[PDB]
Amino acid sequence: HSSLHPSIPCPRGHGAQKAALVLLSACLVTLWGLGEPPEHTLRYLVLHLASLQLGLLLNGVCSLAEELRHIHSRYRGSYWRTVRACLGCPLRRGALLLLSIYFYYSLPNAVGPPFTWMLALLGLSQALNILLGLKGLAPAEISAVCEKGNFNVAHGLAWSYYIGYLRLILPELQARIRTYNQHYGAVSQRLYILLPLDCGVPDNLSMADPNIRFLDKLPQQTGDRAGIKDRVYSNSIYELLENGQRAGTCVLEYATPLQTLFAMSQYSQAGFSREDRLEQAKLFCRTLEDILADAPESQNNCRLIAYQEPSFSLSQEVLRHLRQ
Amino acid sequence: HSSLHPSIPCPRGHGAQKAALVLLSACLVTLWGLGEPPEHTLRYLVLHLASLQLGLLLNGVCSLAEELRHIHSRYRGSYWRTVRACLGCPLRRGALLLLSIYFYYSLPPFTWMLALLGLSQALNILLGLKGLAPAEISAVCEKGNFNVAHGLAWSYYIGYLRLILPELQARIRTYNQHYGAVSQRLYILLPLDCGVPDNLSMADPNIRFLDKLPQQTGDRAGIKDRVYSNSIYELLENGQRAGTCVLEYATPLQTLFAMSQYSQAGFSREDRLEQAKLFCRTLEDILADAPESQNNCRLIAYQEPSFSLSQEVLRHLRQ
Amino acid sequence: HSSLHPSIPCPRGHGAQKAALVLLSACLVTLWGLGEPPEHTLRYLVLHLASLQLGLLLNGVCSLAEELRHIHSRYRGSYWRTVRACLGCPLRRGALLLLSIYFYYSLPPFTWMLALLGLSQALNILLGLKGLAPAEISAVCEKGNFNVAHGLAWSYYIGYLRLILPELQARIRTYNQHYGAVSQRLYILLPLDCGVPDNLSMADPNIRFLDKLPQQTGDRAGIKDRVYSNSIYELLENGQRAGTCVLEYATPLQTLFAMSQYSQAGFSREDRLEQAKLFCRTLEDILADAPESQNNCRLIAYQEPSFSLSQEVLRHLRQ
Amino acid sequence: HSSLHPSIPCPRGHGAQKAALVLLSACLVTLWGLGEPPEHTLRYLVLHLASLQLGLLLNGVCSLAEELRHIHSRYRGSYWRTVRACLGCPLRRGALLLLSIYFYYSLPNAVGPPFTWMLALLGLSQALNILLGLKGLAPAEISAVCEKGNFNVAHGLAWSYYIGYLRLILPELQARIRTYNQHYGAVSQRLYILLPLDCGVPDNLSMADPNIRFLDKLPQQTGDRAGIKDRVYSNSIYELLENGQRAGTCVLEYATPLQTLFAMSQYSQAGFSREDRLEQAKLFCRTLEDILADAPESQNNCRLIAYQEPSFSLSQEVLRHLRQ
Ligand SMILES: Nc1nc(=O)c2ncn([C@@H]3O[C@@H]4COP(=O)(O)O[C@H]5[C@@H](O)[C@H](n6cnc7c(N)ncnc76)O[C@@H]5COP(=O)(O)O[C@@H]3[C@@H]4O)c2[nH]1
Ligand SMILES: Nc1nc(=O)c2ncn([C@@H]3O[C@@H]4COP(=O)(O)O[C@H]5[C@@H](O)[C@H](n6cnc7c(N)ncnc76)O[C@@H]5COP(=O)(O)O[C@@H]3[C@@H]4O)c2[nH]1
Ligand SMILES: CC1(C)C(=O)N(Cc2c(F)cccc2Cl)c2cc(C(=O)NCc3c(F)cc(F)cc3F)ccc21
Ligand SMILES: CC1(C)C(=O)N(Cc2c(F)cccc2Cl)c2cc(C(=O)NCc3c(F)cc(F)cc3F)ccc21
Repeated sequence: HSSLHPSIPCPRGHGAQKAALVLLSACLVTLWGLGEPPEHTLRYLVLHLASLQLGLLLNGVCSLAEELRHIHSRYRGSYWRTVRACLGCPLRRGALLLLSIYFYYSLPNAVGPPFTWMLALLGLSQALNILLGLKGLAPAEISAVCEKGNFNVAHGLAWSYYIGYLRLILPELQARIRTYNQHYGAVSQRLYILLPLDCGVPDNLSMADPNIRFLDKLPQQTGDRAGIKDRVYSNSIYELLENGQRAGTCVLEYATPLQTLFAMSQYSQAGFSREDRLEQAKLFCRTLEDILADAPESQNNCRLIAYQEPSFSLSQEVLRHLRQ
Repeated sequence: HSSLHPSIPCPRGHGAQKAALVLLSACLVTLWGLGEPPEHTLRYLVLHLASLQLGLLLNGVCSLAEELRHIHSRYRGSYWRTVRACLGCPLRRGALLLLSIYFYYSLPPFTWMLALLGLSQALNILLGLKGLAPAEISAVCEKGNFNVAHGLAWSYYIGYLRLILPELQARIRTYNQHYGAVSQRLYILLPLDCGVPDNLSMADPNIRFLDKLPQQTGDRAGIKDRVYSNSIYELLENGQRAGTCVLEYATPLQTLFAMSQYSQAGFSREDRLEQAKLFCRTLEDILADAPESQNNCRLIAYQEPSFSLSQEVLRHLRQ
Repeated sequence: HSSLHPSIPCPRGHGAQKAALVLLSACLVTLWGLGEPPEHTLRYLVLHLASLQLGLLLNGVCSLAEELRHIHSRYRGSYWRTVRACLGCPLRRGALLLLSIYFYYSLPPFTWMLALLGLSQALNILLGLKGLAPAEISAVCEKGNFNVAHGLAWSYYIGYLRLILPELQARIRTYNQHYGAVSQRLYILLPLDCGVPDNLSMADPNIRFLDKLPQQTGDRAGIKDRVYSNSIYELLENGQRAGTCVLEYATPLQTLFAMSQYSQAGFSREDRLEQAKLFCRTLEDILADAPESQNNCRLIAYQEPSFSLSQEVLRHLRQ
Repeated sequence: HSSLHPSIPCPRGHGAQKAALVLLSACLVTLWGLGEPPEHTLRYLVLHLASLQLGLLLNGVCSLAEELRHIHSRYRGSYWRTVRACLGCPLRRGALLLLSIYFYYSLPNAVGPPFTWMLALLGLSQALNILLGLKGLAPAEISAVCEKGNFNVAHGLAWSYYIGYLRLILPELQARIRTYNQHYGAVSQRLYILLPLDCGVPDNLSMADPNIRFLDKLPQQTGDRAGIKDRVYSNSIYELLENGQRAGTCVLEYATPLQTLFAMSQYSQAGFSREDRLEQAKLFCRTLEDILADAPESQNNCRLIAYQEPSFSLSQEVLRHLRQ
């Protein structure tokens, strides 16, 4: 399960396969109840699968017509890769196509046209589906494909955040805090990152909640990156107020990628909607949590805070997590 | 068409529509040639569409059985939103379902056919007969912007370029007055191989550090005194300083390479290259439409086949 | 049974044979109960075996068509070796093939049956119907030692332990005479989580460096003056030095973790844990049978559930 | 292809699938030629596949009988994981089993016993195969599975060599060579590793070939590893002799994992044969080449030498590679 926030979706499971198994069992029971020639059941099932395979072949050919224009750039200028991407596994698909053709051209069929007439009708139906866009994928299927294939912006944002910022500072954060304390308050030993699922992320944190105010600045860290010599990473130690008293101080910061998502939502070229913004923010939080859990650099040296504004007091949540 | 590099794919067009039109024309021609009664053809076609619609309904039912668990988390506890996301539009889908059922029952067993169709759909779901080809996945991702490079490019624009391009001219003027005439453009390298070495000098001995710029300071994401820096490098030729300009390596390419190396990312090298190309293309587009950019930044893209980065940078510098 | 840790799998036994015996007994019982003529049962069984043999022959033929390309590289250009590696034993396999063909032709079409069997075998090869379950793969790998942990464990024994254990007593005696009474055993930590932090102190604040040992020198693999070192750490308890011993982290565990992180390795976390357990088990076995080891090394294995490494090490130290 | 040595096997391709496709086409052509009731072809094909699926079920049950003893340790003490590992994808396999049972119990069959009698005979055959070991995997299939699944010792040895030795020294090798040259011969700028496929690997390199003799020693490198503080990595600069003249000098070393493989071959508990030694050595060379090709640390800073003794002069090969 997920511990950051009850509103964070867990990874999709295998409920669809369970429902499919139940449906198959029910269909088999129904066919048994009907008590008609069983051979016909298998024959027509095979014919239907063959028709679907031929339709997939036609759709793949139509898609390949477009994909060929991009052979040189996208597909390394090789026709074999183009065919593989348009039709999948060439050999498996070819074997299935040959079986479908043979069975349909050979097996007697009472429901369905002969081979040539059936092929014409199938091509007609596939062309109509392509032209009218009648063949579309539901949002749930698209989301499942994206998550399974990791085709979501949040994945890239989280990996960028881990590889560009955390992976560098986190090992040296203990040393920097030690130096700051030895030279001078009694700050915590972990980095606290706030993850507003609403992606508000005000630039001036004190504006978000008066109870949090700036205290001091950690020593800067310098490192060479992307040709930019002496690139500087800096933190900011804040002080948390309870009834006007300094309850605790921590190295606190927000997640810039949430600002990026919010800005993308504001713009129009991005094609980014607010609902997509929320979904990608939740996915970003989940992915970052997983990466830090599996990461070696972060060994109880960083903590993440996730909250959703509904009455609301950021300072109270931060203090609650600190006192643990 | 993109002028950055010939190896940059262009946005997908409508060749599929043209192929569909050709297929439809040929299909109508052959249907005319066969000479069978039109009524039988219409019956067969409408029944085929009805069967497809019922299969889609069953697939949506299974997806609903799956998504009811995450109703609260992802769909905000609203059943109607879940149904919409699973089966599509409830209204149109239900109307098509009723029409399909009526046509199936009216036109000439019945229950056995429905059971067989459900069994076939279940087999498709379980064994994955009706998978999605990589081309279709790529088209869907590009159309819906369900890519990785899109987010990285917009992060780069909104975190770095949008916050230093306006002040880059002022910084360069300050450096020039304080002092080696550097150009007034930011040159960003876009290696499609996603190498991105930590130092230009190692990448090309013909390039070396010249001097930094006045660091820019700004508050960002609860971090005080966030500092953006740069590094004027000197471009050489035959040992003589040919020119100087601000040089950059697109860090998101570093991120893509690191994701490729790591197993937990689920990122392959082919995906790395494709997403790098997509990042370059979308960055070019956004900068072309950017208001902040007023021809104060130049995008340089190159691929290692031998290559001389200094020569390419100088060539872009002369123009 | 392995005494290192309860979470260490024991070598696979012969439960499959017992299950097969029970199944055979039940099958004979039901065959007796059915009462059908024995001759028909024999015919059916022998024809089934013949069909299986022909399927294996066809699979071997396809594998031969595949391996003829690598005949020169892997099989030294010998066709007979390739055939043996593909179809198994040519002599026995050919004899069984002839027997199967004769029985198929003699006992009561014929060519159609052979074509159908070939088609079924081709479908199995293409769509992968007859895949190998993970348990069978693991059993084959363990029986044939086609594992990763085996090589790492033997490398550790043959590169480090076999070259320092004989001289460890001398090194410890030299350190003691030069000077904090360190024990005369090498304590190797075996974290099944494959963490292996670079420093013990970070792993456990209750452990800190005490002193090095006299470096051992030897020539290895064309490298002169290869140096093996150690580091006596001090074990604490309530702030007082409870004991001292030479402490080690099994580097092969570091290698397994790194392989898990990297994508190019094709290594998953479950495989990482299983191979770590296998490495610990095989290391225990080889040391138990090692001539060089004369109870001068102790293997400590632990798993993080809270855990106090210092307490576990001290517990193993008292005994 | 492979460039280290023509005797290095390339990764296995998809020739088996091509042969299977050809076989399927030939079988379909034969069935067409026979011209008997096509329905029977499909019916008996389905029956045969169902029988195979039931046999796989029985074999998986027999294997599970043993695997259950290891549930707590190997399989995290969960029965579901045990069943998954014994039978594969539980839902897919269950659906196939249900289809097989239904079709066999329903479809009329002229060749083959009724459902119960057939099940008895199938269990008998599977039990006989298990008891007698008649069901075995050919060496080629085992090698393909191992390479595809990366279940070979050479994989681990190569990854250990890269992660423990190369990944550390290679970035600092240029600096060490620069310091050695500035303080004092004109050594090369790359590390040369020798990979004897025969795994001879003499400890004293000068013994291998007189023309190679020791010259000097590079500065030592120190780093903390596995709790061993100040662990030392050292190299050895040699001088290559042509006609008694110092043709060239290089930072040369052998691959210790080849020594490990040779020693494992010598022992008996290892269960390691000489042919397996050769195969794993070649696989180690190939894997290390791939890793270094994809590795960022090695940027034309290391070179590998592969040779096979058949007349033979190591110095000549090393010089030939150096002068490139
Ligand atoms: N709080 C905070 N303090 C920092 O010093 C810092 N440096 C990076 N980050 C954030 O971690 C992630 C890793 O950065 P990346 O290298 O991938 O690309 C960066 C980088 O290419 C560029 N950039 C941002 N800050 C600098 C900088 N100081 N110097 C050069 N380039 C910079 O613009 C991209 C995106 O910046 P942000 O989207 O605002 O947040 C980044 C980023 O999300 C920081 N976050
Ligand atoms: N030529 C050479 N010079 C070195 O300094 C060196 N250090 C390692 N290696 C080789 O690279 C690989 C990486 O070593 P790993 O850490 O995985 O396990 C090592 C390590 O756990 C241990 N070991 C070997 N040398 C030392 C050492 N000097 N200190 C501590 N442990 C050592 O024994 C294991 C295998 O040693 P080798 O099988 O002889 O060759 C190694 C290894 O194949 C070296 N090779
Ligand atoms: C599962 C079952 C029994 C079923 O419900 N249908 C729906 C259906 C029709 F689609 C067509 C007529 C009746 C029914 Cl009832 C079906 C179809 C076939 C088949 O052979 N389809 C080829 C095919 C067509 F039939 C028409 C077409 F325009 C193109 C095309 F390619 C096999 C089994 C079934
Ligand atoms: C491809 C084709 C036509 C074929 O060549 N055989 C070989 C064969 C026999 F195996 C058995 C008899 C004749 C032939 Cl000819 C076959 C078998 C079946 C079948 O139903 N097998 C179940 C089954 C058995 F038959 C016997 C048994 F001991 C156990 C068992 F589980 C279906 C199709 C075929």
